[PDB]
Amino acid sequence: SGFRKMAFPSGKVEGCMVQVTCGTTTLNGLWLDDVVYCPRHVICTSEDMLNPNYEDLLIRKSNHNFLVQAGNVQLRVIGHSMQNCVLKLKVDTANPKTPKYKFVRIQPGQTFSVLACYNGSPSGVYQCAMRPNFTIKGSFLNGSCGSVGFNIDYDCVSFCYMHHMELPTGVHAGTDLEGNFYGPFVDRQTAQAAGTDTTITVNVLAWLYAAVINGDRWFLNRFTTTLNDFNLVAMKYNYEPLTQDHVDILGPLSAQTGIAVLDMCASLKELLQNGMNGRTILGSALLEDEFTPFDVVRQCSGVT
Amino acid sequence: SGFRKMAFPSGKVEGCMVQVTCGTTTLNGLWLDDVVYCPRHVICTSEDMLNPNYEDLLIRKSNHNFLVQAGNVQLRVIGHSMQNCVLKLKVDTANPKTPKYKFVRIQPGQTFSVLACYNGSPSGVYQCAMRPNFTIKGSFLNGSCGSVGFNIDYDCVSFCYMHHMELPTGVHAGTDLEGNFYGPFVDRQTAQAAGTDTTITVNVLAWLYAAVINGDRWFLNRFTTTLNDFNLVAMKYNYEPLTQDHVDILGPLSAQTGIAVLDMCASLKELLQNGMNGRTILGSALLEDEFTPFDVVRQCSGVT
Ligand SMILES: *CC(=O)NNC(=O)c1cc2c(s1)CCCC2
Ligand SMILES: *CC(=O)NNC(=O)c1cc2c(s1)CCCC2
Repeated sequence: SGFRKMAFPSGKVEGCMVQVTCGTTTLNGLWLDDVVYCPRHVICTSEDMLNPNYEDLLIRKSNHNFLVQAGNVQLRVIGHSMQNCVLKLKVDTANPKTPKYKFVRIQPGQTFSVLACYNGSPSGVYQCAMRPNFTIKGSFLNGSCGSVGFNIDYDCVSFCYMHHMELPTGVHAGTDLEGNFYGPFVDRQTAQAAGTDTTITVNVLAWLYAAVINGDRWFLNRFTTTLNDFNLVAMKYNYEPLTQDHVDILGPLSAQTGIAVLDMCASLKELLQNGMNGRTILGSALLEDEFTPFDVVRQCSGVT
Repeated sequence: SGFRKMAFPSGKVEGCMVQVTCGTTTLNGLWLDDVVYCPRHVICTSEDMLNPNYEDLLIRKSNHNFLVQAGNVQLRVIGHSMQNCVLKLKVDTANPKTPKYKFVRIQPGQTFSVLACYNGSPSGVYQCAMRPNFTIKGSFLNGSCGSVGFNIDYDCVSFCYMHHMELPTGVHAGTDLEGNFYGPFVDRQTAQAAGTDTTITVNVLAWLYAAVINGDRWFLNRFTTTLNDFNLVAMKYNYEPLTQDHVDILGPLSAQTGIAVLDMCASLKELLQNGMNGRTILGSALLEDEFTPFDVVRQCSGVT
């Protein structure tokens, strides 16, 4: 029993973090096989950040300008290329700690673990979601860029995020491991406003299921509703619209708890309309939307 | 910017988790040097849990009854002994992944990372506090016993918790790595009620400092108070009494933010008396008490 915002074990990723230094800019890189992946803005001065021409900046850089340190051992760079907003540094040594891995571009609402790093050294691990406005609500200081988000399926690490940006509102933007930004964000010091941060409705319902499973049931009511009725209420409260897909994904939690998805929707509807009245659900005073249905099954069934 | 419930990287501990099986009971052990540490109730049947005589139960067990598997490789047990509520299994192989480590018994209010494990395999990592009633609010399923709580100071893992028990209220009890229970709990299937779960006042103030640093300041007020006045309000709300020690520990956060501890106390007092009025602080609708002042400094200064 008990339900916790749980990250994946970070060991497999700890073994991949290196320090990349280009002139006086240092940040984190990801060493997989004989490639080190890092934010292309490693080649920039903070001066450069205002309107950088990465193609032109990169012409001035050679393999030997890219200082890659793995713990205390320097890697030899035999190749460099820019893919979207990441650099790939070919090194002469395969990372002996390369786990089985994939690069996956995630959908908004999907959750992942971040290994926050500074100077290629891990400081901590926390769980995130890709917000519907393609920001993440991270914990990132200067030097944190190149820290990666990931999922683990048994022994395979799926890398989904590399950290690049803080927006002036203190939220986080970055890329998949192909260096394509989530959302409309660019690696440039400019006016970039986040859109509406909407609640991930399907994740809230998942977390309502997790609560019932762990004995928090005060919010279960006598009512039901319909997808269309529920969605009218969701619109009003800047909740994502709930689809039949979301209902299907909640099927197993529905089945295990014996509470129909649309009944749980009617519970959520009442919580939106009436608030929590100073009560709590799994030790939270607001509706948690950063557990997926997959996350709830996993944590409730002890998948390793 | 951004503030997150952050665990330590779990890699150094992942390398220490093994599976211990005694007859038909399996749980997790901690392999450090040539010793595997595990809950002594590994020797019990669930029948046994009602009123176990561990000394008598253990007389019936030999080294070869303790099946220790490290990933997929069996360790040879050359010795076993009971220290308080843990077993120490001497194995013929030093764990090659033994990090620098210590066993430390923590104080209530102190925070640590849990690597939740099943069958000696990591499933996840989350941050905890030792509650003032010596419970932790964990996420633990059957087979999770032997999962450990820890802190990391640069390269040294201080093990502070081994998981043993769920109380009938779904909260968690366990031991330091000498096998002494935190609080009055025994490894026995019996009436064990937790005492008052009081709020860790000094941690809440630390988290109020973390909020100001990260731009959440709506709750900063025009008032101040005194240790004695504040404590009258703390009593009423089942907050731990605030000592001059707590004030001293908050000194650096005080200094960095330029908000005197007693002014922040007067802010906390108003929040207790008036609630949050539907507002949030670092994305939480209640007062978080599972960051220490040390945790806030660390996360705000990017210590690795
Ligand atoms: C993000 C990090 O830890 N290292 N690099 C930086 O500090 C910057 C990244 C960007 C900046 S400054 C300006 C906007 C574009 C990305
Ligand atoms: C805790 C775990 O994952 N493995 N062991 C158990 O399930 C039990 C531990 C205790 C039980 S059952 C009864 C109370 C005493 C501790």
